[PDB]
Amino acid sequence: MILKRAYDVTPQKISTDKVRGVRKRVLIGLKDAPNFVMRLFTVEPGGLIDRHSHPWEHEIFVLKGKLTVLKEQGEETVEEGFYIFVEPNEIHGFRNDTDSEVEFLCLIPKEGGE
Amino acid sequence: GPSGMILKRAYDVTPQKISTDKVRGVRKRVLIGLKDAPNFVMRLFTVEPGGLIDRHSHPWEHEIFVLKGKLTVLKEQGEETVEEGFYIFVEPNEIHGFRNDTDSEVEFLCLIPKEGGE
Ligand SMILES: [Fe+3]
Ligand SMILES: [Fe+3]
Repeated sequence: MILKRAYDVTPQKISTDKVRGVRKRVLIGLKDAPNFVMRLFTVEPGGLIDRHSHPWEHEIFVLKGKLTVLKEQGEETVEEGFYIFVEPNEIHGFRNDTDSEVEFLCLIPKEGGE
Repeated sequence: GPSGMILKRAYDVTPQKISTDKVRGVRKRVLIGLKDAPNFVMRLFTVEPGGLIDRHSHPWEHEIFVLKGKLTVLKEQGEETVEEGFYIFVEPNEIHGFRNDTDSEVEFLCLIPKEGGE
Protein backbone atom coordinates (compact mmCIF):
# COMPACT_ATOMS: atom_id res chain seq x y z
CA MET A 1 0.00 0.00 0.00
CA ILE A 2 1.24 3.44 -0.98
CA LEU A 3 0.24 6.50 1.06
CA LYS A 4 1.82 9.77 -0.03
CA ARG A 5 1.28 13.53 -0.09
CA ALA A 6 0.42 14.43 -3.68
CA TYR A 7 2.36 17.71 -3.50
CA ASP A 8 5.55 15.78 -2.81
CA VAL A 9 5.34 14.09 -6.23
CA THR A 10 7.57 16.08 -8.54
CA PRO A 11 5.47 17.97 -11.07
CA GLN A 12 6.32 17.89 -14.75
CA LYS A 13 6.10 21.18 -16.61
CA ILE A 14 4.25 20.89 -19.94
CA SER A 15 4.85 23.58 -22.59
CA THR A 16 3.91 22.81 -26.18
CA ASP A 17 1.91 24.09 -29.16
CA LYS A 18 -1.26 22.98 -27.38
CA VAL A 19 -0.44 23.10 -23.65
CA ARG A 20 1.03 26.02 -21.67
CA GLY A 21 1.23 26.95 -17.99
CA VAL A 22 0.45 23.43 -16.84
CA ARG A 23 2.22 21.03 -14.46
CA LYS A 24 1.37 17.35 -14.20
CA ARG A 25 1.96 14.99 -11.29
CA VAL A 26 1.62 11.26 -11.86
CA LEU A 27 0.36 9.98 -8.52
CA ILE A 28 -0.54 6.41 -9.47
CA GLY A 29 1.15 5.49 -12.73
CA LEU A 30 1.70 2.53 -15.02
CA LYS A 31 4.22 1.05 -12.55
CA ASP A 32 1.56 0.48 -9.92
CA ALA A 33 -1.83 0.53 -11.62
CA PRO A 34 -3.41 -2.51 -13.19
CA ASN A 35 -6.21 -0.62 -14.89
CA PHE A 36 -6.23 3.19 -14.64
CA VAL A 37 -3.91 6.00 -13.65
CA MET A 38 -4.25 8.99 -11.32
CA ARG A 39 -2.75 12.37 -12.23
CA LEU A 40 -2.97 15.81 -10.61
CA PHE A 41 -2.81 18.81 -12.92
CA THR A 42 -1.98 22.33 -11.84
CA VAL A 43 -2.96 25.12 -14.23
CA GLU A 44 -1.17 28.40 -13.67
CA PRO A 45 -2.99 31.71 -14.21
CA GLY A 46 -3.59 31.99 -17.94
CA GLY A 47 -2.63 28.33 -18.50
CA LEU A 48 -4.28 26.40 -21.28
CA ILE A 49 -4.82 22.84 -22.43
CA ASP A 50 -6.18 23.34 -25.93
CA ARG A 51 -9.09 21.38 -27.37
CA HIS A 52 -8.25 17.80 -28.21
CA SER A 53 -9.83 14.37 -28.02
CA HIS A 54 -8.79 10.83 -27.21
CA PRO A 55 -10.20 7.35 -27.62
CA TRP A 56 -10.50 7.06 -23.82
CA GLU A 57 -12.61 8.80 -21.18
CA HIS A 58 -11.53 11.18 -18.46
CA GLU A 59 -12.74 11.23 -14.84
CA ILE A 60 -11.88 14.50 -13.17
CA PHE A 61 -12.37 16.09 -9.75
CA VAL A 62 -11.71 19.82 -9.30
CA LEU A 63 -9.63 20.28 -6.17
CA LYS A 64 -8.86 24.02 -6.16
CA GLY A 65 -10.05 27.11 -7.95
CA LYS A 66 -12.23 27.91 -10.92
CA LEU A 67 -11.60 25.74 -13.97
CA THR A 68 -12.74 26.79 -17.42
CA VAL A 69 -13.72 23.71 -19.38
CA LEU A 70 -13.53 24.00 -23.15
CA LYS A 71 -16.25 22.01 -24.95
CA GLU A 72 -16.66 21.03 -28.62
CA GLN A 73 -18.42 24.39 -28.80
CA GLY A 74 -18.28 26.97 -26.09
CA GLU A 75 -16.99 26.64 -22.56
CA GLU A 76 -18.19 26.21 -18.98
CA THR A 77 -16.57 27.29 -15.72
CA VAL A 78 -16.77 25.02 -12.69
CA GLU A 79 -15.36 25.24 -9.15
CA GLU A 80 -13.64 23.14 -6.53
CA GLY A 81 -15.94 20.27 -5.61
CA PHE A 82 -17.15 19.57 -9.15
CA TYR A 83 -16.52 16.29 -10.86
CA ILE A 84 -16.29 15.96 -14.64
CA PHE A 85 -16.88 12.88 -16.78
CA VAL A 86 -15.57 13.29 -20.33
CA GLU A 87 -16.87 10.59 -22.67
CA PRO A 88 -14.41 8.87 -25.02
CA ASN A 89 -13.78 10.96 -28.13
CA GLU A 90 -15.35 14.13 -26.76
CA ILE A 91 -13.52 17.32 -27.64
CA HIS A 92 -12.37 19.04 -24.48
CA GLY A 93 -9.71 21.32 -23.02
CA PHE A 94 -9.09 23.58 -20.04
CA ARG A 95 -8.11 27.16 -19.23
CA ASN A 96 -7.42 29.14 -16.04
CA ASP A 97 -8.77 32.71 -16.35
CA THR A 98 -8.23 33.46 -12.64
CA ASP A 99 -5.25 34.99 -10.82
CA SER A 100 -4.42 31.88 -8.77
CA GLU A 101 -3.51 28.24 -9.45
CA VAL A 102 -6.21 25.76 -10.34
CA GLU A 103 -5.85 22.08 -9.51
CA PHE A 104 -7.72 19.00 -10.66
CA LEU A 105 -7.41 15.23 -10.37
CA CYS A 106 -7.62 13.39 -13.71
CA LEU A 107 -7.90 9.64 -14.12
CA ILE A 108 -7.72 7.75 -17.42
CA PRO A 109 -7.60 4.05 -18.32
CA LYS A 110 -4.07 2.70 -18.66
CA GLU A 111 -4.21 2.58 -22.46
CA GLY A 112 -3.99 6.36 -22.25
CA GLY A 113 -0.52 6.04 -20.76
CA GLU A 114 0.26 8.19 -17.73
CA GLY B 1 -20.79 4.59 -26.19
CA PRO B 2 -22.51 7.99 -25.77
CA SER B 3 -20.92 11.40 -26.36
CA GLY B 4 -20.72 14.51 -24.20
CA MET B 5 -19.41 15.54 -20.82
CA ILE B 6 -21.04 15.62 -17.40
CA LEU B 7 -20.06 18.48 -15.07
CA LYS B 8 -21.64 18.41 -11.62
CA ARG B 9 -21.12 19.57 -8.05
CA ALA B 10 -20.33 16.38 -6.11
CA TYR B 11 -22.47 17.57 -3.17
CA ASP B 12 -25.57 17.65 -5.40
CA VAL B 13 -25.41 13.85 -5.02
CA THR B 14 -27.14 12.78 -1.73
CA PRO B 15 -24.79 10.91 0.68
CA GLN B 16 -26.29 7.48 1.25
CA LYS B 17 -25.77 5.43 4.35
CA ILE B 18 -23.57 2.40 4.10
CA SER B 19 -24.46 -0.23 6.63
CA THR B 20 -22.86 -3.63 6.47
CA ASP B 21 -21.25 -6.08 8.91
CA LYS B 22 -17.94 -4.34 8.37
CA VAL B 23 -18.94 -0.67 7.92
CA ARG B 24 -20.58 1.83 10.27
CA GLY B 25 -20.82 5.62 10.24
CA VAL B 26 -20.11 5.94 6.50
CA ARG B 27 -21.97 7.53 3.64
CA LYS B 28 -21.26 7.31 -0.08
CA ARG B 29 -21.99 9.41 -3.16
CA VAL B 30 -21.67 7.70 -6.53
CA LEU B 31 -20.27 10.34 -8.86
CA ILE B 32 -19.42 8.38 -11.98
CA GLY B 33 -21.23 5.11 -11.70
CA LEU B 34 -21.85 1.89 -13.55
CA LYS B 35 -24.60 3.47 -15.68
CA ASP B 36 -22.01 5.64 -17.36
CA ALA B 37 -18.44 4.45 -16.78
CA PRO B 38 -16.60 2.58 -19.54
CA ASN B 39 -13.92 1.21 -17.20
CA PHE B 40 -13.83 2.47 -13.58
CA VAL B 41 -16.10 4.26 -11.14
CA MET B 42 -15.70 7.34 -8.95
CA ARG B 43 -17.25 7.51 -5.46
CA LEU B 44 -16.99 10.09 -2.68
CA PHE B 45 -17.01 8.58 0.80
CA THR B 46 -17.86 10.47 3.98
CA VAL B 47 -16.75 8.93 7.27
CA GLU B 48 -18.68 10.38 10.18
CA PRO B 49 -16.91 10.96 13.49
CA GLY B 50 -16.02 7.56 14.93
CA GLY B 51 -16.95 5.83 11.67
CA LEU B 52 -15.17 2.64 10.70
CA ILE B 53 -14.55 0.56 7.62
CA ASP B 54 -13.12 -2.61 9.12
CA ARG B 55 -10.11 -4.37 7.66
CA HIS B 56 -11.03 -6.32 4.54
CA SER B 57 -9.70 -7.15 1.11
CA HIS B 58 -11.15 -7.69 -2.34
CA PRO B 59 -9.90 -8.82 -5.74
CA TRP B 60 -9.57 -5.35 -7.20
CA GLU B 61 -7.41 -2.32 -6.44
CA HIS B 62 -8.38 1.01 -4.91
CA GLU B 63 -7.19 4.46 -5.91
CA ILE B 64 -8.00 7.03 -3.24
CA PHE B 65 -7.52 10.77 -2.81
CA VAL B 66 -8.21 12.40 0.57
CA LEU B 67 -10.37 15.53 0.18
CA LYS B 68 -11.11 16.62 3.75
CA GLY B 69 -9.89 15.81 7.25
CA LYS B 70 -7.65 13.24 8.84
CA LEU B 71 -8.23 9.70 7.61
CA THR B 72 -6.86 6.82 9.68
CA VAL B 73 -5.81 4.01 7.29
CA LEU B 74 -5.78 0.45 8.67
CA LYS B 75 -3.11 -1.85 7.22
CA GLU B 76 -2.43 -5.56 7.55
CA GLN B 77 0.14 -4.41 10.10
CA GLY B 78 -0.84 -1.35 12.15
CA GLU B 79 -2.30 1.92 10.87
CA GLU B 80 -1.36 5.39 9.64
CA THR B 81 -3.26 8.69 9.56
CA VAL B 82 -3.09 10.89 6.47
CA GLU B 83 -4.78 14.15 5.65
CA GLU B 84 -6.30 16.12 2.79
CA GLY B 85 -4.02 16.06 -0.19
CA PHE B 86 -2.76 12.49 0.28
CA TYR B 87 -3.34 9.75 -2.23
CA ILE B 88 -3.53 6.05 -1.48
CA PHE B 89 -3.01 3.06 -3.75
CA VAL B 90 -4.31 -0.27 -2.44
CA GLU B 91 -3.17 -3.35 -4.38
CA PRO B 92 -5.66 -6.06 -5.24
CA ASN B 93 -6.13 -8.39 -2.27
CA GLU B 94 -4.27 -6.04 0.13
CA ILE B 95 -5.85 -5.80 3.58
CA HIS B 96 -7.06 -2.27 4.30
CA GLY B 97 -9.64 -0.35 6.27
CA PHE B 98 -10.38 3.16 7.48
CA ARG B 99 -11.38 4.99 10.64
CA ASN B 100 -12.25 8.56 11.59
CA ASP B 101 -10.83 9.38 15.03
CA THR B 102 -11.71 13.09 14.74
CA ASP B 103 -14.84 15.09 15.59
CA SER B 104 -15.55 16.16 12.00
CA GLU B 105 -16.42 14.47 8.72
CA VAL B 106 -13.59 12.96 6.69
CA GLU B 107 -14.05 12.77 2.92
CA PHE B 108 -12.16 10.82 0.28
CA LEU B 109 -12.52 9.95 -3.38
CA CYS B 110 -12.34 6.20 -4.08
CA LEU B 111 -12.08 4.73 -7.55
CA ILE B 112 -12.25 1.04 -8.45
CA PRO B 113 -12.48 -0.89 -11.70
CA LYS B 114 -16.16 -1.19 -12.58
CA GLU B 115 -16.05 -5.02 -12.29
CA GLY B 116 -16.12 -4.36 -8.53
CA GLY B 117 -19.41 -2.50 -8.77
CA GLU B 118 -20.06 1.01 -7.47
FE1 LIG C 1 -7.69 15.08 -22.45
FE1 LIG D 1 -11.98 -1.75 0.06
